[PDB]
Amino acid sequence: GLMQFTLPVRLCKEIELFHFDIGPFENMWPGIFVYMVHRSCGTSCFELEKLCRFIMSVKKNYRRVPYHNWKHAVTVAHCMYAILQNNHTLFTDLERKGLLIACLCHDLDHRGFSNSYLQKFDHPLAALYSTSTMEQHHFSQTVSILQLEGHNIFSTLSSSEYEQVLEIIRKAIIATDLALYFGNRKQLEEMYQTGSLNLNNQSHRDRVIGLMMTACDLCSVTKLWPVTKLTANDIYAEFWAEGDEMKKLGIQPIPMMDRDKKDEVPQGQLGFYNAVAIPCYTTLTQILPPTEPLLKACRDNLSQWEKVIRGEE
Ligand SMILES: Cn1ncc(C(=O)N2CCC2)c1C(=O)Nc1ccc2sc(N3CCOCC3)nc2c1
Ligand SMILES: [Mg+2]
Ligand SMILES: [Zn+2]
Repeated sequence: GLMQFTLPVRLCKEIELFHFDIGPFENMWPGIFVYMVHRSCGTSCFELEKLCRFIMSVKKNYRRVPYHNWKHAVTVAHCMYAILQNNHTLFTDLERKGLLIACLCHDLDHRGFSNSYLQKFDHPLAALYSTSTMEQHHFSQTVSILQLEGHNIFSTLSSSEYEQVLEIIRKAIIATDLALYFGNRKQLEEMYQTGSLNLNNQSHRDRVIGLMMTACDLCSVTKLWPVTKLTANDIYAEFWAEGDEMKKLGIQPIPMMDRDKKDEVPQGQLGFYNAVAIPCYTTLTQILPPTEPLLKACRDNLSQWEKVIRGEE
């Protein structure tokens, strides 16, 4: 009850900022996550013993892949923490509980391959889940860990509150399918501009939580340039491995995943910032003005990629 987590001063201060990097010390990541739950939710939200045991089972079920790993899980949870802390009164008690857990679980048991690759490989998961293949797997894995003895961190919720939180977590994990992002943001754009956006409309909240999930999931592009640049290496290491596997199935991969087109990476980052990142943080800032630092950091990084193309780095 009276057992807080406390971080060193530099971390205590920087963790509140959107651009915080959780650092290379893996053994501190669980404590950083519990710290965020305690300040975002309260020290009473979860039984500490059950929470710690849930965190270590989730960690164990992330794989040693270059990007879709345990560090990504905690990084995406920190961005959600930052959004929630800067928008105190906009979110219910169940949403704060659900969304930090959703972010930690959103890529559970990722193998470093896209939905496309599973479908062309004809992976068993592509027969079990025809769309959002990995995302339905990630939610399924989340429910599994929640049902290990001693792992039900939601045990003190009523039957109906329990169903609401698992429903929040399910929609939040499905929304990390970037194929669903484009249409979700277009709808949010129209609703905001025609003034029909209503946060008491549950279907509207769902859309806004979906955009938050895309924003947290892409947060590599909102860090300081040195973090953004070194994370891009991890991202492309997965993409190029998938490219290699596409070639092994007798399929030329898209350029994004072809390691023979390393030269085109800076221009590929431009298209991605313009087509996905900038629009994502723009619409998010319109709906949640205090998330403007994410849009500002994204724009800074776009400018850094333009400088790479111009040979200034
Ligand atoms: C930065 N970032 N963060 C998340 C993601 C992301 O897509 N997701 C899916 C799981 C993570 C990305 C990212 O870089 N995405 C991205 C998208 C289109 C193209 S086209 C291209 N080039 C083609 C031409 O040749 C060079 C590269 N490179 C890219 C890179
Ligand atoms: Mg994912
Ligand atoms: Zn992710």
